[PDB]
Amino acid sequence: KIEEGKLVIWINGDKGYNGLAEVGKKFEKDTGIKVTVEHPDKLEEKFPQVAATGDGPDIIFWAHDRFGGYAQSGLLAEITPAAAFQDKLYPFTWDAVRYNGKLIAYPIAVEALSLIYNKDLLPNPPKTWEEIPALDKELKAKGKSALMFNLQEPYFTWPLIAADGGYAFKYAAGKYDIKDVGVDNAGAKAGLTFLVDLIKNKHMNADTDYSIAEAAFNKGETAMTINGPWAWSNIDTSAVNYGVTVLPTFKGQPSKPFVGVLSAGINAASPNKELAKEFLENYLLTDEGLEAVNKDKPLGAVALKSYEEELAKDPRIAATMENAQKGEIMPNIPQMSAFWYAVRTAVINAASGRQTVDAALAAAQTNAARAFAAAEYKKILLLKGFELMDDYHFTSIKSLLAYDLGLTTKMQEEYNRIKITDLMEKKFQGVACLDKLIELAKDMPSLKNLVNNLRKEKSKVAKKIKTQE
Ligand SMILES: OC[C@H]1O[C@H](O[C@H]2[C@H](O)[C@@H](O)[C@@H](O)O[C@@H]2CO)[C@H](O)[C@@H](O)[C@@H]1O
Repeated sequence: KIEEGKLVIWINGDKGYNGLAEVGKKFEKDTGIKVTVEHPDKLEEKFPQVAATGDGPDIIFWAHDRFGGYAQSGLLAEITPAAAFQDKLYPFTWDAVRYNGKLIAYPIAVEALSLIYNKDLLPNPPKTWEEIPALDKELKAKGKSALMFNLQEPYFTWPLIAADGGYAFKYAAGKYDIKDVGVDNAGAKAGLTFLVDLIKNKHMNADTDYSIAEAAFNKGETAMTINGPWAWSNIDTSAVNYGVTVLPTFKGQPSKPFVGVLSAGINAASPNKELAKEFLENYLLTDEGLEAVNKDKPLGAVALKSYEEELAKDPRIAATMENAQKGEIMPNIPQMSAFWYAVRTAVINAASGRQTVDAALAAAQTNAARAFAAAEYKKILLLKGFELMDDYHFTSIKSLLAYDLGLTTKMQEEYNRIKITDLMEKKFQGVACLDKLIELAKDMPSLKNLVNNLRKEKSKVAKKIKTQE
């Protein structure tokens, strides 16, 4: 149901989608192929849901960390550029889009967070995180604040969590150990404790989000923010004179941002794969194509060598790359989505006071390190739960799940057992989806045997996890 003879492109709303649309208009004039750029609200999650049914955009843009999961799910076409084209982009950017030996997207640009500071409020910005409480107290006396940044997305807190030792999945001997997670080690706990202490002491508010922090910095209300290159053009438009610099150190160690490569994947369901390749290789990944996007919202350090030679002269790009070199390339492994979910929960719960730092990170550690087992829990839920109950009992469960899963009346009537299994596991990660069905079915007498077996399947998996760990 993707239309043949047209290109639909999805890219996140913080990127230069109007510039990308200009590249699309040029393509349409040359080829007669309409190009429509959209930026739907929850892109990285709408795509895997609609693409799994054969729908969605021809081309999907996101940082490379989500792409290995998309590839494992059969959502992406293999990328096979000629050697001459491969030579046009930096090898480490191709590495970010290589998964299981094959290229699964075109790399576009390299993103890392930097410290952005107001040069008039703060000519000499702090070198350490530890200086920020005293700096905030100074600025509060002048009706200003020291620092505001998005606390709702763990991407922005990760550099501080990683500074003294936190890590996602351990990398050694050229491979990631998806069972060695570094979310609850001493360094991670120290970094998140520092952040939570900033909030407890009223140097930041737990509810600060992207929009609040951007407006506060761009209006001159806060002296510093933490953001990526896409944010610079809105600061240019503002009255604020800003610098982009190395992130503060923590316990004398650099902040370690997770480095993202904005990447463009081709939907395996697209009937326009040849046109998508033409657009990406010969329109976007040219000096003129990247310039059109970059002039809208800066891309960062682009993957195209010819254009990066120009951008590298910008001290904001030098600062981006200095922070990138102190950080780490994100894994692209399929477990990244579950890792980010677990860490998002931990940061939000610790910052808001719903959990201590220790308990929040302990749970995130467990959740991320058991993410490998998510497919097996889903299989148990589908094969030993839903497929073993008649339509009547399935409908009753759908009724009980409707509030939490957002099921309308039509959805309750039409959704099959596979769709419900998928929705449940997204809402109740891993083992929680199986616990949920047990909880709902425990008091239906005709499902007594079904529930008994679900409990044994649940223990059986926990045993295999306890054996393999
Ligand atoms: O916060 C978790 C989130 O982090 C990264 O998302 C970044 C993205 O890479 C940036 O380009 C920009 O859009 O900010 C996002 C954070 O809000 C990961 O790429 C993403 O998968 C993950 O969920």
